[PDB]
Amino acid sequence: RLVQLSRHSIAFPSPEGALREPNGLLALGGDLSPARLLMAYQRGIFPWFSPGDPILWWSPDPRAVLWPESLHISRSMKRFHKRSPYRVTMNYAFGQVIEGCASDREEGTWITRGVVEAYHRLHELGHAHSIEVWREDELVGGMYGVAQGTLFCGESMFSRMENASKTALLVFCEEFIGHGGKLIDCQVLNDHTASLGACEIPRRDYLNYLNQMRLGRLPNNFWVPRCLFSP
Amino acid sequence: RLVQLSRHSIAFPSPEGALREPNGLLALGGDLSPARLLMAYQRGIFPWFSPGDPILWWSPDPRAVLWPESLHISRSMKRFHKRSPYRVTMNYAFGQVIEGCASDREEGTWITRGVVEAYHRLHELGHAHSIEVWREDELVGGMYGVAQGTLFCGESMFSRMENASKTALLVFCEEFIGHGGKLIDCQVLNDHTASLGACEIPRRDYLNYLNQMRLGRLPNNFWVPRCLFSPQ
Ligand SMILES: N[C@@H](Cc1ccccc1)C(=O)O
Ligand SMILES: N[C@@H](Cc1ccccc1)C(=O)O
Repeated sequence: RLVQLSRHSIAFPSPEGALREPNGLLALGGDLSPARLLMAYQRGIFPWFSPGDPILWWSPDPRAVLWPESLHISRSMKRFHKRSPYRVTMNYAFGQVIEGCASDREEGTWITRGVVEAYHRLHELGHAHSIEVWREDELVGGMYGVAQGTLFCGESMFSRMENASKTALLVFCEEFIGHGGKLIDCQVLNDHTASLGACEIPRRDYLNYLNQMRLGRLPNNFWVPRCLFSP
Repeated sequence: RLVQLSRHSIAFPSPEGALREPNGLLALGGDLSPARLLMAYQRGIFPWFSPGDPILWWSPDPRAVLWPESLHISRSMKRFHKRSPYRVTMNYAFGQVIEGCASDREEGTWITRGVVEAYHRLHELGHAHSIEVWREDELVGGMYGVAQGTLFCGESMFSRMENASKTALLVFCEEFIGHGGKLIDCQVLNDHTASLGACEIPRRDYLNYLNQMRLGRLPNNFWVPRCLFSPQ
């Protein structure tokens, strides 16, 4: 079933044809052009591969996801955030945020220069966005992802100061569900993500939700760079 | 006559007071801030000036216009589109379409970094939209403009491959007609646009439509990013 793409076409096979093991392996090759990525996210597919490997495309089953309103903020964290030392912005510094996610040296190692450029382009073309957590004047955390209507595909988050991540995920969610936001894609469920409320659902249901929310919208100025949380 | 705009205000003078030669010259100055720009379109005035010159605002008489249903499509173009090698999307890459137009060099030359940013702001705010034409993984054509209700002001189009721009306009028009679209402003008629079916009407006539149509309303999600036409 595994299909190998080419520059000749930006078309992906159907998600349903993905492999079980590894879970979701749908295709390889192609490029990371704005067009190909938009076509991919539009069909519930996303790129993920380690450096040195050809571009690998996925559509796992089940699919990890997170309902905004179902975010789990610990008792200790609400106390922390009630007196948060951070300020949160939107699309003020996409480059630093994804560089942050790339830096750490864990699941962000896949984010190579090539990946960085590709998503930075999407951010400029207006589809990939970032939330920035600030401590004083320095960036200590944040997250970025690709928007798909009222749906948000979370690519990655990073932190250089205690509770910076959660702060972004926390505030983004309030801002998100307050303006029509309906869903966040986590791709594959892990520990940190689970501890935040991420829950699995069937791929078919995810795709069902996907082309249901991609044609929706949020306020015109929702992604306009601005301040999301400042005491 | 004529009029210098002020950073202070954001108001414009009556289009009817514009010059005859050069046809449309109404005012000069101000800036390209979202507000002033948007107000200009409301009033049937648009900015146009060569790099180096001060901002120039226009409202020509007659005004070039294109009734969507009257878009002329040659028989060989129909043949081609039927087996089209192109993909058409909406608001996938506004920045590239405008940059694509700012390179047409016949006269996309007026489109400076200043103009690109100005229209890019309108796009960020949801007033300026783009229609892209893709050949495989390459952007080979498109068009962008400012939405005015059910009226649509075409700013420019570009083409890097045979019939690329004609399919953009063809696919757009279908989409546009389908959901209430009523008229496309073409500003000043030119050989190409005229062959696609564009025509001239009086400025007072155009303004009339503009006022009626700016109140119009397209589906709530008409402009969200999406594919409009997938090749075969
Ligand atoms: N794959 C990402 C999904 C995600 C990114 C950003 C915000 C929320 C979720 C993760 O595991 O963190
Ligand atoms: N002023 C434009 C009008 C137009 C642009 C794009 C699409 C349709 C019409 C031109 O002739 O370049």
